[PDB]
Amino acid sequence: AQADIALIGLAVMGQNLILNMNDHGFVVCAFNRTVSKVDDFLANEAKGTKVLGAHSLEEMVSKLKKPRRIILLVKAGQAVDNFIEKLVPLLDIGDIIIDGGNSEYRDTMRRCRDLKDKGILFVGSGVSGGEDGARYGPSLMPGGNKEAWPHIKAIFQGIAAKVGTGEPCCDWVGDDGAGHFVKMVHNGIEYGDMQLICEAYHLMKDVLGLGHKEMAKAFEEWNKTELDSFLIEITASILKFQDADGKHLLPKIRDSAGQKGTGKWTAISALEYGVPVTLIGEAVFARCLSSLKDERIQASKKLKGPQNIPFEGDKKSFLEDIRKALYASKIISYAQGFMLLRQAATEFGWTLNYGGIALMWRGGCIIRSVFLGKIKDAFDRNPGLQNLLLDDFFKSAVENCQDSWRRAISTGVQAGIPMPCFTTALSFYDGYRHAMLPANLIQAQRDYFGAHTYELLAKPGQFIHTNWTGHGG
Amino acid sequence: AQADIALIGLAVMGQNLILNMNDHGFVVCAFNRTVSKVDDFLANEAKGTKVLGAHSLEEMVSKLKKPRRIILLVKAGQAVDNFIEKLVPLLDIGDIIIDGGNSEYRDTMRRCRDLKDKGILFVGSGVSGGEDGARYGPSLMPGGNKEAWPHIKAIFQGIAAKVGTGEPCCDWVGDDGAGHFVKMVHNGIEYGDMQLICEAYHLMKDVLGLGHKEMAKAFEEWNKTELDSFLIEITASILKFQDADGKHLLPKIRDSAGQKGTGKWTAISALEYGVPVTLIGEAVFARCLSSLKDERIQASKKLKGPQNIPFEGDKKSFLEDIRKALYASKIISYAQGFMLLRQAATEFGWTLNYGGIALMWRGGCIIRSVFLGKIKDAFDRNPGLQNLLLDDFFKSAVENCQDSWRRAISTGVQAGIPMPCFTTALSFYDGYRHAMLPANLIQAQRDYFGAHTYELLAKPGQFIHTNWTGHGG
Ligand SMILES: NC(=O)C1=CN([C@@H]2O[C@H](COP(=O)(O)OP(=O)(O)OC[C@H]3O[C@@H](n4cnc5c(N)ncnc54)[C@H](OP(=O)(O)O)[C@@H]3O)[C@@H](O)[C@H]2O)C=CC1
Ligand SMILES: NC(=O)C1=CN([C@@H]2O[C@H](COP(=O)(O)OP(=O)(O)OC[C@H]3O[C@@H](n4cnc5c(N)ncnc54)[C@H](OP(=O)(O)O)[C@@H]3O)[C@@H](O)[C@H]2O)C=CC1
Repeated sequence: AQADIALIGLAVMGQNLILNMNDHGFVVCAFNRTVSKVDDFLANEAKGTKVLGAHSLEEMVSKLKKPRRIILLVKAGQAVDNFIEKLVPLLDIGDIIIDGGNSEYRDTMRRCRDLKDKGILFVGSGVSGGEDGARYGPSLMPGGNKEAWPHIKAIFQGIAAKVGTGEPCCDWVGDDGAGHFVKMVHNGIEYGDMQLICEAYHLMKDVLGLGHKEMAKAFEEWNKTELDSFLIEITASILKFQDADGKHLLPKIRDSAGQKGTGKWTAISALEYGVPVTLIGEAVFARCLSSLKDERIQASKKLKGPQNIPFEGDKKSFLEDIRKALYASKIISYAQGFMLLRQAATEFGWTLNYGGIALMWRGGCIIRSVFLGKIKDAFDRNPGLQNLLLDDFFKSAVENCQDSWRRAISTGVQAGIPMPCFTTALSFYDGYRHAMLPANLIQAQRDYFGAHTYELLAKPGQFIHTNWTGHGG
Repeated sequence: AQADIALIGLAVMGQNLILNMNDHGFVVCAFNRTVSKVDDFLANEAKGTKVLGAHSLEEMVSKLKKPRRIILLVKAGQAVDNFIEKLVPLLDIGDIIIDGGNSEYRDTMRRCRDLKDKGILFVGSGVSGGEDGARYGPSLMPGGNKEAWPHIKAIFQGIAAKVGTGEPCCDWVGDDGAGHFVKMVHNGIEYGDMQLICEAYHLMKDVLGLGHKEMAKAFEEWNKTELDSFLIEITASILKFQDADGKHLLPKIRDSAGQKGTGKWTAISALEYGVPVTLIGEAVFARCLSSLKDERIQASKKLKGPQNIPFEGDKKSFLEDIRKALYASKIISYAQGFMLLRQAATEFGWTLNYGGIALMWRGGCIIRSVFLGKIKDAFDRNPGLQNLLLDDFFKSAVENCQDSWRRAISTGVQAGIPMPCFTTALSFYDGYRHAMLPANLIQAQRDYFGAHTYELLAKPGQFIHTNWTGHGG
């Protein structure tokens, strides 16, 4: 009794969350497996604060006020499990472990269940924002065992980022893996937004022949419109940045996009649970494509492009078309993301508050934007909205953009600019608007070669198998 | 000693394979868990053949010539495992179990390994073709423990379908899950081909306003060109088919496409192992989209489409454009499929013979086509080809189609026809041809908000982190 909460894991993320925590008047006891790290932090970044250190897992446990509350901000995987094993013998029934690492929603569920019967309340939380966010106000997404929530509410919401009306970008997400499932869908969406920005970049660079200087200006103009977001803002900075030598740094960087795995999971989840989250799929795959750098070098030497027609038209107009095409496509993957969230909710029995989640992504996290605010009051006005595209704001915004959107894509297609995400968003949009789709032909084929049966348009329910093979032979 | 091989599982697929087997002069002993089924078959379909029945798993084992060879054509999952458990006590070291069900490549690997140390040779085989194929010549894809192969080679290749020069559409695929991994990639590709056919159907139906009668004729014309395939052929039949009442049956069928899961796995595998198999992804997702039937009904009432511009142009030309767009897109997903096959080969240590696999899909299976022949001699001429698009035939075929292809997609886009697969194939094509892609901007963003480091275009290898945040603050 003295420390309010413990944090294990002293890399920059843990470090900054403890300082953030301390600034809101919480005594935190630090610990790390390379114990020397605890000293180093106490004498350096945490010198002159109220944070205590522990040199043994056992004395860390000793410092805590009951219910003991300890946070793991350790590498996801095995590491988290090891710590749980060691922690459980020392803790009392009713104690709380939070895993803040980017964990697998399934590993979280398992752990949550497992700890319930040993009387230990487990919460898996998504943390977003990076070092900066960690330090002044991260976005936090806690889920797991709801009994832990009243014991941690004050800390998490206190250090959480705050939206303009002072609400925290943190609230209870739901049971077991919910917080960790929300965290990864956030990253899926993050991948999506980035690829969309790249596509817009690629069209103004190759079709419009803009230099990085003008392209930064155009993004900066765009950040004053509906597109106002952290990502459009940093993109304008990146395009302007000049290296030591005076020339722009971005053209020097190698185009193989890495990925630490979370985006991958969103798209795999959609595939497992049957949700058309096509834009995040294309975004993950566009990263896979860029990894085949040497292969694209070799392919560029021999695969021919379209005939070169120079762009004739008003650059200012096309620039505006690219803006609206980005915006409509962004609306589309957010509609795909929240329908994945709805399906997962249905699969695992979570009562998700989608306006709540919108608010949690409104600040702190990388995808923060004014856009998320508009999503929040769509679900406020109607919490049972099946799909974002049916809310009048989005239905109006997309309707309003579609001319430009189709123009932007036709030009790209003729010019040979790769647009994975612009094209899936439009395909999906046109797919979803259609009451009748050619899917009935798939059914006919499936029934024909594999006898799989089909149902009629009127009288859904009965499955028929036609004998196509011969009908008069 | 008397029967050459046993088959367990007497649904139509097992039934027909046993008759096929018997016709090639192999004595087969049948067995099934609802043992009554064995009698029913012996007195009915198998009456007057040489197939023996067994009424106990033990007497089935007794009838077999050593090395005992038994085939499971049972529902994939638990069922297969149950049978293995029961079989292993009765078998001798050196005996062979083949699982012909549509199994998980991972379950196959596990089983293959597991049985090795108990001295039982396991082979997992993919079987394709349906009832018809099962009866006269299926496509067969055996993998697992290579020691079983000489003992089953004669039967499998004997009942296998034969290509015009008499080679069997069956040869050893590789170790453990290989045969079962090839089987599922085949289905992935199958999903792909079907969605492409639907898209072509949708454009001639809505943009060209063709009736099902002309559309069948156009497909029938197309089946005489490079597009010559089983699927284009049955599609022409389906479009012509008239119901009892005299009107076309296809417009009566409900557009929710089912899926038994295999297509799903191909796309999940690509995501796990980092391969841009975008067309099969879009195809699986297009099935997911059609399942939201009631939702599309509700969306059709409120999401607006493009302005209605009537199609003005020559129908004959556009029809030809749709043909070439289908063909180029098909080339693209086959290039994506064989690069997935190459990566899996690299992941699990399989020495795959891609021309061999091309030959196995040349007859028997649903995707059979003249196209697969062209793929086979691409890999014959060069077995180490990294990607099909670099082979001069395909490089020429795509170059030759791209005008039409871009025309077809621009028209679709303006008209509002959903084209998931036509657009990913083009996106990917334009993606892969480009030596330099906007992926370097992702890297800049990743380094900026998450410190993730990046490497330079010249000097690959060194990872740099720039401090973007402030460069003079
Ligand atoms: N995508 C998004 O929206 C966002 C993602 N995130 C990510 O969350 C991540 C948090 O992890 P990070 O802090 O970088 O840590 P790392 O994954 O680098 O792991 C190092 C830390 O975990 C500990 N650790 C490592 N291995 C073990 C082990 N085997 N056993 C016990 N402890 C272990 C280390 O202790 P020791 O030093 O003793 O080894 C150290 O404290 C960040 O990378 C951040 O980018 C954050 C914000 C946003
Ligand atoms: N996509 C492609 O390219 C192709 C896919 N395939 C597919 O492969 C499939 C083969 O399976 P199919 O023959 O239809 O069989 P089913 O999946 O319908 O299973 C029924 C058969 O398996 C047995 N079985 C069921 N449950 C068990 C159990 N619990 N324990 C033991 N045995 C069990 C049944 O025996 P009992 O009657 O005693 O229950 C019966 O023999 C076909 O559906 C076919 O479409 C084939 C060609 C191509």
